[PDB]
Amino acid sequence: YSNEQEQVLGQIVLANFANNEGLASQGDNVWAATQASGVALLGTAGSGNF
Amino acid sequence: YSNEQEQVLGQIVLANFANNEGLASQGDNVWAATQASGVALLGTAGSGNF
Repeated sequence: YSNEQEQVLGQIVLANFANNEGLASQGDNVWAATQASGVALLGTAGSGNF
Repeated sequence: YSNEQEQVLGQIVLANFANNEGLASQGDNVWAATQASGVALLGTAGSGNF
């Protein structure tokens, strides 16, 4: 900002699957979860597996 | 003045920053204090760090 400060406006989540190789492609450059893919398992980009 | 007298009319202040090379240039022969430069620290031209 113009008072020489900084403010967060949110952060970006990522997601990791228990298995790749099984996501269904959905037109544009996007995939969708399927059976034999795994549920979402969201997280942040700092630590963990991301 | 006309009657062989002297009169003060002001005094020029100087500024001295905690760090140079953070000052962003602003067009003319002119800088602008911002983050990674510091607060102004006004002073006089007599002595001190000036």
